[PDB]
Amino acid sequence: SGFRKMAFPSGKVEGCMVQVTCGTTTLNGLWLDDVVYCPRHVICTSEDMLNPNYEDLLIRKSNHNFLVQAGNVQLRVIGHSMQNCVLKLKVDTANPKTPKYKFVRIQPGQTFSVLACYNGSPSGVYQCAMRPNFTIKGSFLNGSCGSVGFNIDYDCVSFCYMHHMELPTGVHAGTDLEGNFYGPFVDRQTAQAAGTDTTITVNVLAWLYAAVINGDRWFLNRFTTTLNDFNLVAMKYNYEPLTQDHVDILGPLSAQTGIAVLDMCASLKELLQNGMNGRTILGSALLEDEFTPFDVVRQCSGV
Amino acid sequence: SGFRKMAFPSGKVEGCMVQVTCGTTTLNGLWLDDVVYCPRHVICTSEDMLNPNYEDLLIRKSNHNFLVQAGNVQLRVIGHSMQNCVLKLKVDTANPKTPKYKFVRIQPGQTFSVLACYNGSPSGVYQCAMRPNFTIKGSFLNGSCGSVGFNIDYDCVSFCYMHHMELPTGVHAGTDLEGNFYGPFVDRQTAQAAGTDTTITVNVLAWLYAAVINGDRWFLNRFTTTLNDFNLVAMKYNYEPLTQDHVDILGPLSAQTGIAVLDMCASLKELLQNGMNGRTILGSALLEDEFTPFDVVRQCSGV
Ligand SMILES: *C(=O)[C@H](C[C@@H]1CCNC1=O)NC(=O)[C@H](CC1CCCCC1)NC(=O)c1cc2ccccc2[nH]1
Ligand SMILES: *C(=O)[C@H](C[C@@H]1CCNC1=O)NC(=O)[C@H](CC1CCCCC1)NC(=O)c1cc2ccccc2[nH]1
Repeated sequence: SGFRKMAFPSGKVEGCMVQVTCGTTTLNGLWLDDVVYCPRHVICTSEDMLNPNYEDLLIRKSNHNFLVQAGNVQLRVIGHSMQNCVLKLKVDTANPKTPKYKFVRIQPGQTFSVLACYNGSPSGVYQCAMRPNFTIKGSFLNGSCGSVGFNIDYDCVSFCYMHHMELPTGVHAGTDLEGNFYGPFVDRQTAQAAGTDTTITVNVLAWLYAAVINGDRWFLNRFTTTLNDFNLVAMKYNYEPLTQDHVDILGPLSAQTGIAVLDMCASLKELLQNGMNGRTILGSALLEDEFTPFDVVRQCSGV
Repeated sequence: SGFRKMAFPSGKVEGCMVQVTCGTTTLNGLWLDDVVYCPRHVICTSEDMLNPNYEDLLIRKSNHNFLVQAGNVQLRVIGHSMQNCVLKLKVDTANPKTPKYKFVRIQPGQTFSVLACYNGSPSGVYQCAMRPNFTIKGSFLNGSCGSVGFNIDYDCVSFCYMHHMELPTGVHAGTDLEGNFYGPFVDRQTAQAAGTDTTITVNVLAWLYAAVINGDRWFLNRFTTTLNDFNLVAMKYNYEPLTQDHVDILGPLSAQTGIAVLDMCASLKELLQNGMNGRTILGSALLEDEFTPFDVVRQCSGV
């Protein structure tokens, strides 16, 4: 038993990471096949950081300035190209450790593993979620850009996020591996705000089901509620409105435990209005919303 | 910025994991060089689980029953041997992906990464700490035994823990890679208790320093305290007594922030006696004790 924040094994991604340098700037890139992907903001210098014209910055630039290193090994950049907010540096040697992979766009509420890298080398791996405001709550320092988020299905590595910047509130923003940013954000040194910090209700409910699977059941009430009565209260606590589709996703968890979805909703209604009272749930004193229904089932039953 | 539970990259360990089967029982093993290490409890059958005599169980056993599989590949067991509570199955083919590694015994309070595996295949990676009661607070299901905990220093993988069992309170117990258990625990289906759940004060203090490095400073008081006054209060909250050696380990964190150790102690004294008040620190509503001083420095500054 037990339940913890669990990331996917980082081995398949570790061999795909490289250091990219374009003059003074140094960050990380993804070497899949003969291409190295990295944030286009590599080509920006102190002078042109507020409102950069990347087109113009590249019309001055050549694929001779960009330096890539796979370890103390160096690959040869042979042909660059900007795609949205990503750079695609064609290299001479194809990555021998390129895994079965696919690029996918995740939606708000979904979770992914992040491999934090600096200078091309891995620092660590952690579980993350795409917040409703399209930011992610991560741990990234300078030199972290280029680091990737991913999910692993069987043999396929599904790349979904590349780190680009930190917003003023300490949250982080980035793009998918095709160069399109998540949310309204953009790669310029403007002050872009995150918005309201909404809680993912379907995730909280799933983590409550994990609690019950793991023996924690003090929060369970004999009460029940309606979709609507719940949403009328949850909305003042900045909770994501629950829908009929979320109820269905919770279908399997409701039956494995015997606890109806609207029953948990009533139990959550009371934790929100009356609190936790210093009591703990799965070692947490707050309502965790970074577990998807599918994260619960995999950790509580199999690989 | 940010601060999250971060594990070490799992790549170096993933290639060392194998499935071990001895009749009906199936678990995981570690294939380092030409040896495969696994818990000796592999040789136990329903009948002999309460008080097993492993010596006698082996005098009946042969290295022809034990089946190891590296993926859908099968290695050949050529010579077994029991070492403490571990089995050492000599195999014909040496692991080509065997990394620079060393076996080390960690002490209470120190942290390590766990790679949860089932049937030889990785499920996920998470950060753990050796609790004061010599148990670890993990997520392990049936078929998880053999999974390893580790720390990575530069190029060396330091293996420190192999999973063996779950105590009645949901906590987990295991040995080091030489076969010696952590704590008083033993490999038999007896009810062994964990003891008091002590909080690692030096770790909590370190996580408070992380909070201040990351902008959270509401808990900071203008008060100060003495070692002793602190320990006289912390002892009723089942906190590990702080010592002069812990104060020195906190030396670097105290200076990077400007906040003296006994100042944090006073700030912690008030959080323990007066509470958190629903306020959050680094997204947590409880006092986290799974970060060592050295975990703070690495995540907040470099690889
Ligand atoms: C890349 O490695 C870093 C990662 C940051 C550093 C702190 N933690 C992180 O997540 N990214 C940056 O430093 C970007 C680089 C810019 C280059 C020009 C185009 C826009 C991105 N900068 C920011 O993340 C940035 C700029 C800025 C301005 C005002 C408030 C916040 C802010 N953040
Ligand atoms: C191995 O894969 C499992 C891992 C456990 C299953 C639940 N979560 C885990 O961490 N280990 C076991 O099932 C052990 C096997 C025994 C074989 C004979 C020698 C002792 C270990 N059993 C236990 O962990 C066990 C037995 C027991 C009896 C009473 C209370 C708790 C308890 N736990």
